[PDB]
Amino acid sequence: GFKQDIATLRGDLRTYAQDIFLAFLNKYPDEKRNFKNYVGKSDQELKSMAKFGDHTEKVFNLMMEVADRATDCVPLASDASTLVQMKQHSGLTTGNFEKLFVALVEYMRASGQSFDSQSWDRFGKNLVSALSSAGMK
Ligand code: HEM
Ligand SMILES: Cc1ccc(O)cc1
Repeated sequence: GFKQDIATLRGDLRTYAQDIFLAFLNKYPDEKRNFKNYVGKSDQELKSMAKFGDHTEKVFNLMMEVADRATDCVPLASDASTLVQMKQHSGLTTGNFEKLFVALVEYMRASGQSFDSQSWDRFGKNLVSALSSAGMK
């Protein structure tokens, strides 16, 4: 289930992180409004950009930590407040996070692997509820 999915994603995190984030940017092209350096670049070109690989993996690194600390797919309030208060997130609303978790769950449901797609769906909704509670618009 959810806990095994964290271990599976962590066992190949750079490539899962990049392919899920590319799924998100391709599904929601207007979301490049917060990613000006990613515009006018194919999937392969983005993969060759040092900060694309590094930033994307660091994001999924912390995402996996937030999931690991969660209970029944409900993140800690402290993790939610970190995500609201990060200066890198100053621009964001909960909608940005919903769209990311929509792309993550579609990625898992298209995988041949037995991802607990439903647990990840609840996690993204629970995370959006916690982000809202912690003061994200
Ligand atoms: C659970 C979800 C998320 C986690 C755990 C997370 C975590 C992080 C982390 C660790 C960084 C620092 C990266 C670095 O400096 O190497 C970061 C930066 C950033 N995050 Fe998030 N993030 C999440 C969701 C989002 C979403 C949905 C958006 C926008 C749609 C977003 C936009 C950004 C931006 C714009 C930066 C800074 C620019 C960049 O690193 O390219 N984040 N985030
Ligand atoms: C979600 C994300 C991915 C990459 C990045 O550079 C910033 C944010």
